[PDB]
Amino acid sequence: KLPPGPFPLPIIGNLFQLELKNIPKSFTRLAQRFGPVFTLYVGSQRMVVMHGYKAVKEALLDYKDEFSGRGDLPAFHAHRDRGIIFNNGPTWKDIRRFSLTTLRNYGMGKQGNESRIQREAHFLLEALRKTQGQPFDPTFLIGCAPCNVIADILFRKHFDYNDEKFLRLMYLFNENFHLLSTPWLQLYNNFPSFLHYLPGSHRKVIKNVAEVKEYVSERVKEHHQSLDPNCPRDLTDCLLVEMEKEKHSAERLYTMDGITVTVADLFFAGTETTSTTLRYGLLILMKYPEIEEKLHEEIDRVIGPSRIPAIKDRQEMPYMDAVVHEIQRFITLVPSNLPHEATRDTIFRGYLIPKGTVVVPTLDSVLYDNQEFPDPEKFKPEHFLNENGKFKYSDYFKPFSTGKRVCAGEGLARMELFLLLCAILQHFNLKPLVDPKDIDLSPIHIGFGCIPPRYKLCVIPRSH
Ligand code: HEM
Ligand SMILES: OC[C@H]1O[C@@](CO)(O[C@H]2O[C@H](CO)[C@@H](O)[C@H](O)[C@H]2O)[C@@H](O)[C@@H]1O
Ligand SMILES: CC[C@@H]1C(=O)OC[C@@H]1Cc1cncn1C
Repeated sequence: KLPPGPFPLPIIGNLFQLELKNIPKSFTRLAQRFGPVFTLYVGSQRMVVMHGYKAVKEALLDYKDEFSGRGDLPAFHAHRDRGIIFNNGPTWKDIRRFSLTTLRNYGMGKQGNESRIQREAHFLLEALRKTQGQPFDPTFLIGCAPCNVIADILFRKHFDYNDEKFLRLMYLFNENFHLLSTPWLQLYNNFPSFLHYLPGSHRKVIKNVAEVKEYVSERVKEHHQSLDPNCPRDLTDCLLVEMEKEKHSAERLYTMDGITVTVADLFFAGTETTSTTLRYGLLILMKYPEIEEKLHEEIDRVIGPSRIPAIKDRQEMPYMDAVVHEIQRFITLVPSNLPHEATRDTIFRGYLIPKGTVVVPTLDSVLYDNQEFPDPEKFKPEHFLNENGKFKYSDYFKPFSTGKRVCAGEGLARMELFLLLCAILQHFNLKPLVDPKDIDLSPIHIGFGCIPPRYKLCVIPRSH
Protein backbone atom coordinates (compact mmCIF):
# COMPACT_ATOMS: atom_id res chain seq x y z
CA LYS A 1 0.00 0.00 0.00
CA LEU A 2 1.10 3.52 -0.91
CA PRO A 3 0.98 6.49 1.52
CA PRO A 4 -2.55 8.00 1.60
CA GLY A 5 -3.51 10.80 -0.82
CA PRO A 6 -6.11 12.32 -3.19
CA PHE A 7 -7.84 10.26 -5.89
CA PRO A 8 -6.10 11.12 -9.22
CA LEU A 9 -7.68 11.79 -12.63
CA PRO A 10 -6.73 10.44 -16.08
CA ILE A 11 -3.81 12.34 -17.71
CA ILE A 12 -3.62 15.19 -15.16
CA GLY A 13 -3.50 13.14 -11.92
CA ASN A 14 -3.87 15.40 -8.87
CA LEU A 15 -3.40 18.70 -10.77
CA PHE A 16 -6.69 20.11 -9.35
CA GLN A 17 -5.29 19.62 -5.82
CA LEU A 18 -2.37 21.94 -6.64
CA GLU A 19 -2.14 25.73 -6.90
CA LEU A 20 0.57 26.15 -9.58
CA LYS A 21 1.71 29.49 -8.18
CA ASN A 22 2.15 28.14 -4.62
CA ILE A 23 2.93 24.40 -4.57
CA PRO A 24 4.37 24.64 -1.01
CA LYS A 25 1.03 25.99 0.30
CA SER A 26 -0.80 23.15 -1.48
CA PHE A 27 1.54 20.58 0.13
CA THR A 28 0.75 22.07 3.53
CA ARG A 29 -3.04 21.96 2.85
CA LEU A 30 -2.65 18.32 1.75
CA ALA A 31 -0.72 17.53 4.97
CA GLN A 32 -3.67 18.57 7.24
CA ARG A 33 -5.87 16.31 5.15
CA PHE A 34 -3.70 13.18 4.69
CA GLY A 35 -0.84 13.43 7.25
CA PRO A 36 2.98 13.92 7.21
CA VAL A 37 3.50 11.48 4.30
CA PHE A 38 1.20 11.48 1.26
CA THR A 39 1.04 10.30 -2.35
CA LEU A 40 0.47 12.63 -5.29
CA TYR A 41 0.41 12.29 -9.05
CA VAL A 42 1.29 15.36 -11.04
CA GLY A 43 0.67 14.08 -14.54
CA SER A 44 1.90 10.51 -14.70
CA GLN A 45 4.78 11.09 -12.25
CA ARG A 46 4.05 9.61 -8.82
CA MET A 47 5.53 11.42 -5.85
CA VAL A 48 5.68 11.03 -2.11
CA VAL A 49 5.88 14.20 -0.02
CA MET A 50 7.37 14.35 3.46
CA HIS A 51 5.95 17.16 5.57
CA GLY A 52 7.08 18.27 9.01
CA TYR A 53 10.30 17.79 10.98
CA LYS A 54 9.78 14.15 12.05
CA ALA A 55 8.88 12.87 8.56
CA VAL A 56 11.59 14.90 6.79
CA LYS A 57 14.29 14.00 9.32
CA GLU A 58 13.36 10.29 9.24
CA ALA A 59 13.33 10.29 5.42
CA LEU A 60 16.76 11.92 5.11
CA LEU A 61 18.51 10.41 8.15
CA ASP A 62 17.03 6.92 8.81
CA TYR A 63 16.45 6.14 5.12
CA LYS A 64 19.74 7.60 3.83
CA ASP A 65 20.51 5.34 0.86
CA GLU A 66 16.86 4.59 0.04
CA PHE A 67 16.00 8.19 -0.87
CA SER A 68 19.44 9.50 -1.99
CA GLY A 69 18.41 9.64 -5.64
CA ARG A 70 17.73 12.85 -7.56
CA GLY A 71 14.32 13.47 -9.17
CA ASP A 72 14.24 14.47 -12.83
CA LEU A 73 14.11 18.18 -13.75
CA PRO A 74 13.44 18.61 -17.54
CA ALA A 75 14.59 22.26 -17.62
CA PHE A 76 18.05 21.07 -16.63
CA HIS A 77 18.11 18.07 -19.00
CA ALA A 78 21.51 19.31 -20.27
CA HIS A 79 22.94 18.38 -16.80
CA ARG A 80 20.98 15.20 -16.01
CA ASP A 81 23.04 12.27 -14.65
CA ARG A 82 26.23 14.36 -14.78
CA GLY A 83 28.02 16.65 -12.29
CA ILE A 84 26.33 16.95 -8.88
CA ILE A 85 22.94 18.70 -8.57
CA PHE A 86 20.96 16.88 -11.28
CA ASN A 87 22.95 13.62 -11.10
CA ASN A 88 20.79 10.54 -10.43
CA GLY A 89 23.40 8.16 -11.88
CA PRO A 90 26.29 5.93 -10.76
CA THR A 91 28.91 8.76 -11.00
CA TRP A 92 27.14 11.02 -8.44
CA LYS A 93 28.68 9.54 -5.24
CA ASP A 94 32.35 9.85 -6.32
CA ILE A 95 32.10 13.22 -8.12
CA ARG A 96 30.30 14.72 -5.11
CA ARG A 97 32.84 13.24 -2.64
CA PHE A 98 35.77 14.61 -4.66
CA SER A 99 34.13 18.05 -5.14
CA LEU A 100 33.39 18.33 -1.38
CA THR A 101 37.00 17.40 -0.49
CA THR A 102 38.34 19.94 -3.05
CA LEU A 103 36.03 22.74 -1.82
CA ARG A 104 37.25 22.03 1.72
CA ASN A 105 40.90 22.22 0.59
CA TYR A 106 40.29 25.66 -0.95
CA GLY A 107 38.32 26.76 2.13
CA MET A 108 40.99 25.73 4.68
CA GLY A 109 44.11 27.73 5.58
CA LYS A 110 45.12 31.40 5.46
CA GLN A 111 44.23 31.56 1.76
CA GLY A 112 40.87 29.96 2.64
CA ASN A 113 37.22 31.04 2.46
CA GLU A 114 37.37 33.69 5.18
CA SER A 115 40.22 35.59 3.46
CA ARG A 116 38.63 35.16 0.02
CA ILE A 117 35.34 36.66 1.26
CA GLN A 118 37.18 39.48 3.08
CA ARG A 119 39.08 40.53 -0.06
CA GLU A 120 35.83 40.53 -2.06
CA ALA A 121 34.18 42.76 0.57
CA HIS A 122 36.58 45.51 -0.53
CA PHE A 123 35.12 45.54 -4.08
CA LEU A 124 31.56 45.24 -2.75
CA LEU A 125 31.99 48.24 -0.42
CA GLU A 126 33.65 50.17 -3.27
CA ALA A 127 30.61 49.56 -5.53
CA LEU A 128 28.16 50.58 -2.79
CA ARG A 129 30.03 53.87 -2.18
CA LYS A 130 30.04 54.60 -5.91
CA THR A 131 26.21 54.81 -5.72
CA GLN A 132 26.61 58.23 -3.98
CA GLY A 133 23.61 57.58 -1.73
CA GLN A 134 21.39 57.64 -4.85
CA PRO A 135 18.61 55.10 -5.64
CA PHE A 136 19.83 51.84 -7.24
CA ASP A 137 18.72 48.24 -7.82
CA PRO A 138 20.86 45.96 -5.57
CA THR A 139 20.25 42.80 -7.66
CA PHE A 140 23.34 42.94 -9.87
CA LEU A 141 25.57 44.79 -7.45
CA ILE A 142 25.50 42.61 -4.35
CA GLY A 143 25.29 39.46 -6.54
CA CYS A 144 28.84 40.19 -7.75
CA ALA A 145 30.23 39.32 -4.33
CA PRO A 146 29.31 35.59 -4.17
CA CYS A 147 29.77 35.29 -7.95
CA ASN A 148 33.42 36.40 -7.66
CA VAL A 149 33.99 34.31 -4.55
CA ILE A 150 33.03 31.04 -6.30
CA ALA A 151 34.73 32.13 -9.57
CA ASP A 152 37.98 32.39 -7.59
CA ILE A 153 37.62 28.77 -6.44
CA LEU A 154 36.51 27.51 -9.86
CA PHE A 155 38.61 29.55 -12.30
CA ARG A 156 40.94 31.69 -10.12
CA LYS A 157 39.25 34.59 -11.96
CA HIS A 158 38.09 37.96 -10.73
CA PHE A 159 35.60 40.08 -12.66
CA ASP A 160 35.24 43.86 -12.55
CA TYR A 161 31.71 44.63 -11.24
CA ASN A 162 30.46 45.90 -14.65
CA ASP A 163 32.28 43.53 -17.00
CA GLU A 164 29.67 42.77 -19.67
CA LYS A 165 30.29 38.98 -19.65
CA PHE A 166 30.06 38.93 -15.83
CA LEU A 167 26.74 40.80 -15.79
CA ARG A 168 25.37 38.46 -18.48
CA LEU A 169 26.11 35.31 -16.44
CA MET A 170 24.49 36.80 -13.31
CA TYR A 171 21.50 37.91 -15.45
CA LEU A 172 21.12 34.30 -16.65
CA PHE A 173 21.33 32.86 -13.11
CA ASN A 174 18.74 35.41 -11.96
CA GLU A 175 16.29 34.78 -14.82
CA ASN A 176 16.51 30.99 -14.38
CA PHE A 177 15.87 31.01 -10.62
CA HIS A 178 13.03 33.51 -11.25
CA LEU A 179 11.39 31.57 -14.09
CA LEU A 180 11.83 28.22 -12.29
CA SER A 181 9.65 29.76 -9.55
CA THR A 182 6.75 30.55 -11.92
CA PRO A 183 3.50 28.56 -12.60
CA TRP A 184 4.39 27.91 -16.30
CA LEU A 185 7.71 26.23 -15.49
CA GLN A 186 6.00 24.23 -12.73
CA LEU A 187 3.59 22.87 -15.35
CA TYR A 188 6.47 22.16 -17.78
CA ASN A 189 8.48 20.38 -15.06
CA ASN A 190 5.61 17.86 -14.81
CA PHE A 191 4.38 17.66 -18.43
CA PRO A 192 7.59 18.20 -20.37
CA SER A 193 6.66 16.24 -23.51
CA PHE A 194 3.20 17.87 -23.87
CA LEU A 195 4.70 21.33 -23.49
CA HIS A 196 8.33 21.41 -24.67
CA TYR A 197 7.78 22.37 -28.35
CA LEU A 198 5.06 24.92 -27.60
CA PRO A 199 5.95 28.60 -27.19
CA GLY A 200 6.62 29.70 -23.60
CA SER A 201 9.14 30.89 -21.01
CA HIS A 202 10.47 27.31 -20.66
CA ARG A 203 12.46 27.91 -23.90
CA LYS A 204 14.31 30.83 -22.29
CA VAL A 205 15.30 28.71 -19.25
CA ILE A 206 16.58 25.93 -21.55
CA LYS A 207 18.41 28.45 -23.76
CA ASN A 208 19.84 30.11 -20.63
CA VAL A 209 21.12 26.83 -19.16
CA ALA A 210 22.83 25.93 -22.45
CA GLU A 211 24.45 29.39 -22.53
CA VAL A 212 25.94 29.06 -19.00
CA LYS A 213 27.18 25.56 -19.88
CA GLU A 214 28.79 26.78 -23.11
CA TYR A 215 30.67 29.52 -21.17
CA VAL A 216 31.87 26.98 -18.60
CA SER A 217 32.83 24.59 -21.44
CA GLU A 218 35.21 27.16 -22.98
CA ARG A 219 36.80 27.85 -19.59
CA VAL A 220 37.31 24.11 -19.06
CA LYS A 221 38.93 23.84 -22.49
CA GLU A 222 41.27 26.83 -21.81
CA HIS A 223 42.27 25.20 -18.53
CA HIS A 224 43.02 21.89 -20.33
CA GLN A 225 45.29 23.65 -22.91
CA SER A 226 47.36 25.54 -20.27
CA LEU A 227 47.33 22.93 -17.47
CA ASP A 228 50.24 22.13 -15.15
CA PRO A 229 49.42 18.91 -13.17
CA ASN A 230 52.12 19.81 -10.60
CA CYS A 231 50.61 23.23 -9.80
CA PRO A 232 46.75 23.15 -9.75
CA ARG A 233 45.27 26.64 -10.16
CA ASP A 234 41.62 26.03 -9.24
CA LEU A 235 38.83 23.48 -8.82
CA THR A 236 38.58 22.81 -12.57
CA ASP A 237 42.32 22.03 -12.69
CA CYS A 238 41.86 19.47 -9.85
CA LEU A 239 38.97 17.84 -11.76
CA LEU A 240 40.98 17.84 -15.02
CA VAL A 241 43.95 16.30 -13.18
CA GLU A 242 41.66 13.63 -11.70
CA MET A 243 40.52 12.81 -15.27
CA GLU A 244 44.09 12.09 -16.51
CA LYS A 245 44.80 9.91 -13.45
CA GLU A 246 42.11 7.44 -14.64
CA LYS A 247 42.73 7.37 -18.45
CA HIS A 248 43.50 3.59 -18.40
CA SER A 249 40.55 2.34 -16.27
CA ALA A 250 37.47 0.21 -17.10
CA GLU A 251 34.75 2.72 -16.09
CA ARG A 252 35.08 6.49 -16.33
CA LEU A 253 33.83 9.03 -13.81
CA TYR A 254 35.16 12.10 -15.66
CA THR A 255 34.18 13.36 -19.11
CA MET A 256 34.96 16.85 -20.43
CA ASP A 257 31.16 17.29 -20.45
CA GLY A 258 30.89 15.83 -16.93
CA ILE A 259 33.33 18.44 -15.72
CA THR A 260 31.62 21.44 -17.31
CA VAL A 261 28.30 20.27 -15.85
CA THR A 262 30.02 19.86 -12.41
CA VAL A 263 31.54 23.34 -12.61
CA ALA A 264 28.41 25.00 -14.00
CA ASP A 265 26.56 23.39 -11.08
CA LEU A 266 28.91 25.01 -8.56
CA PHE A 267 29.02 28.30 -10.46
CA PHE A 268 25.22 28.71 -10.60
CA ALA A 269 24.60 27.27 -7.13
CA GLY A 270 27.49 29.25 -5.61
CA THR A 271 26.10 32.53 -6.92
CA GLU A 272 22.32 32.67 -6.99
CA THR A 273 21.06 31.46 -3.62
CA THR A 274 23.58 33.54 -1.60
CA SER A 275 22.79 36.63 -3.72
CA THR A 276 19.03 36.19 -3.28
CA THR A 277 19.36 35.67 0.49
CA LEU A 278 21.38 38.87 0.96
CA ARG A 279 19.03 40.83 -1.27
CA TYR A 280 16.04 39.51 0.67
CA GLY A 281 17.92 40.35 3.90
CA LEU A 282 18.31 44.00 2.93
CA LEU A 283 14.58 44.34 2.15
CA ILE A 284 13.70 42.73 5.50
CA LEU A 285 15.96 45.03 7.55
CA MET A 286 14.46 48.06 5.79
CA LYS A 287 10.96 47.07 6.94
CA TYR A 288 12.33 46.83 10.49
CA PRO A 289 14.70 49.81 11.12
CA GLU A 290 14.88 49.06 14.85
CA ILE A 291 16.43 45.68 13.96
CA GLU A 292 18.97 47.41 11.66
CA GLU A 293 19.82 49.81 14.53
CA LYS A 294 20.49 47.01 17.07
CA LEU A 295 22.76 45.39 14.46
CA HIS A 296 24.58 48.71 13.97
CA GLU A 297 25.07 48.89 17.76
CA GLU A 298 26.48 45.33 18.00
CA ILE A 299 28.91 45.83 15.08
CA ASP A 300 30.27 49.10 16.51
CA ARG A 301 30.60 47.67 20.02
CA VAL A 302 32.20 44.36 18.99
CA ILE A 303 34.05 44.95 15.69
CA GLY A 304 34.21 48.75 15.69
CA PRO A 305 33.90 50.97 12.60
CA SER A 306 37.12 49.98 10.75
CA ARG A 307 38.41 46.40 11.20
CA ILE A 308 37.29 43.87 8.58
CA PRO A 309 34.66 41.35 9.88
CA ALA A 310 35.93 37.84 10.60
CA ILE A 311 34.00 34.55 11.06
CA LYS A 312 34.88 34.24 14.76
CA ASP A 313 33.10 37.56 15.36
CA ARG A 314 29.88 35.49 15.11
CA GLN A 315 30.71 34.01 18.53
CA GLU A 316 30.58 37.49 20.13
CA MET A 317 27.65 38.85 18.08
CA PRO A 318 24.57 36.90 19.23
CA TYR A 319 22.09 39.35 17.65
CA MET A 320 23.71 39.30 14.17
CA ASP A 321 23.91 35.48 14.47
CA ALA A 322 20.19 35.32 15.29
CA VAL A 323 19.36 37.75 12.43
CA VAL A 324 21.41 35.82 9.84
CA HIS A 325 19.72 32.58 10.96
CA GLU A 326 16.27 34.25 10.92
CA ILE A 327 16.74 35.60 7.36
CA GLN A 328 17.41 32.07 6.07
CA ARG A 329 14.54 30.53 8.12
CA PHE A 330 11.97 33.22 7.25
CA ILE A 331 12.56 33.23 3.48
CA THR A 332 12.39 29.41 2.98
CA LEU A 333 14.45 30.02 -0.17
CA VAL A 334 14.15 26.48 -1.54
CA PRO A 335 10.84 25.68 0.17
CA SER A 336 10.20 22.22 -1.37
CA ASN A 337 13.89 21.24 -1.30
CA LEU A 338 15.30 19.60 -4.38
CA PRO A 339 13.35 16.49 -5.36
CA HIS A 340 14.75 13.17 -4.17
CA GLU A 341 14.08 9.71 -5.65
CA ALA A 342 13.71 6.20 -4.20
CA THR A 343 16.75 4.13 -5.25
CA ARG A 344 14.89 0.86 -4.55
CA ASP A 345 11.53 -0.45 -3.31
CA THR A 346 11.33 0.88 0.25
CA ILE A 347 8.83 0.45 3.08
CA PHE A 348 8.50 3.73 5.00
CA ARG A 349 6.19 3.89 8.05
CA GLY A 350 4.61 0.65 6.71
CA TYR A 351 3.91 2.34 3.35
CA LEU A 352 5.32 1.06 0.06
CA ILE A 353 7.47 3.56 -1.83
CA PRO A 354 8.45 1.95 -5.19
CA LYS A 355 11.81 2.55 -6.90
CA GLY A 356 11.81 5.65 -9.12
CA THR A 357 9.17 7.47 -7.05
CA VAL A 358 9.92 11.15 -6.56
CA VAL A 359 10.45 11.92 -2.88
CA VAL A 360 9.86 15.48 -1.61
CA PRO A 361 11.47 16.23 1.77
CA THR A 362 9.73 19.55 2.35
CA LEU A 363 11.87 22.32 3.94
CA ASP A 364 9.42 25.17 4.60
CA SER A 365 7.45 22.78 6.86
CA VAL A 366 10.56 22.44 9.03
CA LEU A 367 11.53 26.13 8.96
CA TYR A 368 7.93 27.09 9.83
CA ASP A 369 7.27 24.62 12.68
CA ASN A 370 5.00 26.54 15.08
CA GLN A 371 6.27 24.76 18.23
CA GLU A 372 9.96 25.41 17.58
CA PHE A 373 9.18 28.86 16.16
CA PRO A 374 6.04 30.33 17.77
CA ASP A 375 4.68 32.82 15.18
CA PRO A 376 6.69 31.20 12.34
CA GLU A 377 5.17 33.50 9.68
CA LYS A 378 6.77 36.50 11.42
CA PHE A 379 10.32 37.74 11.13
CA LYS A 380 11.73 37.69 14.65
CA PRO A 381 15.42 37.52 15.57
CA GLU A 382 14.25 36.17 18.97
CA HIS A 383 13.31 32.87 17.21
CA PHE A 384 17.08 32.41 17.58
CA LEU A 385 17.67 34.10 20.97
CA ASN A 386 17.57 32.50 24.44
CA GLU A 387 17.05 33.79 27.99
CA ASN A 388 20.54 35.29 28.32
CA GLY A 389 19.99 37.16 25.00
CA LYS A 390 22.50 34.71 23.50
CA PHE A 391 22.17 32.71 20.28
CA LYS A 392 19.63 29.92 20.54
CA TYR A 393 20.58 26.90 18.46
CA SER A 394 17.88 24.93 16.62
CA ASP A 395 17.97 21.59 14.80
CA TYR A 396 14.93 22.85 12.81
CA PHE A 397 17.26 25.26 11.03
CA LYS A 398 17.54 23.22 7.80
CA PRO A 399 17.49 25.67 4.91
CA PHE A 400 20.29 23.59 3.31
CA SER A 401 18.57 20.24 3.85
CA THR A 402 20.40 17.37 5.58
CA GLY A 403 21.66 13.84 4.88
CA LYS A 404 23.42 12.45 1.82
CA ARG A 405 22.38 15.21 -0.62
CA VAL A 406 22.87 18.13 1.86
CA CYS A 407 23.83 21.38 0.03
CA ALA A 408 27.44 20.98 -1.13
CA GLY A 409 28.27 24.59 -0.24
CA GLU A 410 26.43 25.07 3.09
CA GLY A 411 29.62 26.23 4.93
CA LEU A 412 30.62 28.65 2.17
CA ALA A 413 27.13 30.19 2.01
CA ARG A 414 26.82 30.66 5.78
CA MET A 415 30.20 32.36 6.06
CA GLU A 416 29.32 34.64 3.10
CA LEU A 417 25.99 35.64 4.63
CA PHE A 418 27.58 36.55 7.98
CA LEU A 419 30.72 38.32 6.70
CA LEU A 420 29.06 40.32 3.93
CA LEU A 421 26.05 41.55 5.85
CA CYS A 422 28.54 42.51 8.62
CA ALA A 423 30.67 44.41 6.06
CA ILE A 424 27.69 46.14 4.42
CA LEU A 425 26.18 47.38 7.72
CA GLN A 426 29.55 48.33 9.18
CA HIS A 427 29.93 50.94 6.41
CA PHE A 428 26.32 51.84 5.47
CA ASN A 429 22.78 52.56 6.63
CA LEU A 430 19.90 51.26 4.50
CA LYS A 431 17.44 53.83 3.11
CA PRO A 432 14.09 52.69 1.63
CA LEU A 433 12.30 54.64 -1.15
CA VAL A 434 8.97 53.74 0.43
CA ASP A 435 7.84 53.80 4.06
CA PRO A 436 8.84 50.67 6.09
CA LYS A 437 5.18 50.08 7.04
CA ASP A 438 4.21 49.61 3.36
CA ILE A 439 7.00 47.13 2.55
CA ASP A 440 5.61 43.75 1.54
CA LEU A 441 7.96 40.85 2.32
CA SER A 442 5.89 38.18 0.52
CA PRO A 443 7.60 36.41 -2.33
CA ILE A 444 6.29 37.50 -5.74
CA HIS A 445 6.87 33.98 -7.13
CA ILE A 446 6.93 30.58 -5.36
CA GLY A 447 8.22 27.40 -6.98
CA PHE A 448 11.74 26.01 -6.94
CA GLY A 449 12.66 29.16 -5.03
CA CYS A 450 10.97 31.99 -3.14
CA ILE A 451 11.49 35.20 -5.13
CA PRO A 452 11.76 38.58 -3.38
CA PRO A 453 9.83 41.64 -4.62
CA ARG A 454 11.78 43.99 -6.88
CA TYR A 455 13.03 47.11 -5.09
CA LYS A 456 15.50 49.98 -4.99
CA LEU A 457 17.31 51.54 -2.04
CA CYS A 458 19.98 54.00 -1.07
CA VAL A 459 23.00 53.08 1.03
CA ILE A 460 24.19 56.03 3.15
CA PRO A 461 27.83 55.92 4.36
CA ARG A 462 28.81 55.56 8.01
CA SER A 463 32.56 56.00 7.57
CA HIS A 464 33.59 58.72 5.02
C1 HEM B 1 21.68 30.30 0.73
C2 HEM B 1 22.42 29.60 -0.12
C3 HEM B 1 22.06 28.14 -0.47
C4 HEM B 1 20.91 27.43 -0.28
C5 HEM B 1 19.59 27.85 0.39
C6 HEM B 1 21.09 26.12 -0.82
C7 HEM B 1 20.16 25.10 -0.77
C8 HEM B 1 20.30 23.84 -1.29
C9 HEM B 1 19.33 22.72 -1.22
C10 HEM B 1 17.98 22.76 -0.48
C11 HEM B 1 19.81 21.71 -1.88
C12 HEM B 1 19.15 20.34 -2.10
C13 HEM B 1 19.52 19.32 -0.99
C14 HEM B 1 18.75 18.02 -1.14
O1 HEM B 1 18.45 17.57 -2.28
O2 HEM B 1 18.44 17.36 -0.11
C15 HEM B 1 21.10 22.14 -2.41
C16 HEM B 1 21.93 21.34 -3.17
C17 HEM B 1 23.12 21.69 -3.72
N1 HEM B 1 23.80 22.91 -3.52
FE1 HEM B 1 23.06 24.52 -2.40
N2 HEM B 1 22.36 26.05 -1.35
C18 HEM B 1 22.98 27.25 -1.17
C19 HEM B 1 24.28 27.54 -1.52
C20 HEM B 1 25.13 26.75 -2.30
C21 HEM B 1 26.50 27.04 -2.67
C22 HEM B 1 27.30 28.30 -2.22
C23 HEM B 1 26.93 26.01 -3.45
C24 HEM B 1 28.31 25.77 -4.15
C25 HEM B 1 29.46 26.12 -3.56
C26 HEM B 1 25.84 25.10 -3.57
C27 HEM B 1 25.89 23.92 -4.27
C28 HEM B 1 24.98 22.91 -4.22
C29 HEM B 1 25.13 21.64 -4.91
C30 HEM B 1 26.32 21.24 -5.82
C31 HEM B 1 23.87 20.82 -4.60
C32 HEM B 1 23.49 19.39 -5.05
C33 HEM B 1 23.86 18.35 -3.95
C34 HEM B 1 23.54 16.94 -4.42
O3 HEM B 1 22.63 16.80 -5.26
O4 HEM B 1 24.21 15.94 -3.98
N3 HEM B 1 24.76 25.57 -2.86
N4 HEM B 1 21.38 23.43 -2.03
O1 LIG C 1 -1.16 27.32 -17.82
C1 LIG C 1 -0.53 27.31 -16.49
C2 LIG C 1 -0.33 28.73 -16.08
O2 LIG C 1 0.34 29.46 -17.16
C3 LIG C 1 -0.19 30.83 -17.24
C4 LIG C 1 0.83 31.94 -17.16
O3 LIG C 1 1.57 31.62 -15.95
O4 LIG C 1 -0.80 30.87 -18.56
C5 LIG C 1 -0.11 30.10 -19.58
O5 LIG C 1 -0.96 29.03 -20.02
C6 LIG C 1 -2.30 29.41 -20.42
C7 LIG C 1 -3.02 28.09 -20.69
O6 LIG C 1 -3.62 27.53 -19.46
C8 LIG C 1 -2.15 30.27 -21.65
O7 LIG C 1 -3.44 30.80 -22.10
C9 LIG C 1 -1.28 31.47 -21.31
O8 LIG C 1 -0.99 32.05 -22.62
C10 LIG C 1 0.05 31.00 -20.78
O9 LIG C 1 0.69 32.18 -20.30
C11 LIG C 1 -1.16 30.96 -16.08
O10 LIG C 1 -2.27 31.72 -16.56
C12 LIG C 1 -1.64 29.51 -15.91
O11 LIG C 1 -2.09 29.27 -14.56
C1 LIG D 1 16.91 23.81 -10.17
C2 LIG D 1 17.99 23.95 -9.14
C3 LIG D 1 17.49 24.77 -7.93
C4 LIG D 1 17.42 26.23 -8.26
O1 LIG D 1 17.05 26.69 -9.33
O2 LIG D 1 17.83 27.02 -7.14
C5 LIG D 1 18.13 26.14 -6.05
C6 LIG D 1 18.47 24.80 -6.73
C7 LIG D 1 19.95 24.84 -7.19
C8 LIG D 1 20.85 25.26 -6.06
C9 LIG D 1 21.36 24.46 -5.04
N1 LIG D 1 22.11 25.24 -4.26
C10 LIG D 1 22.11 26.49 -4.73
N2 LIG D 1 21.33 26.51 -5.85
C11 LIG D 1 21.04 27.72 -6.73
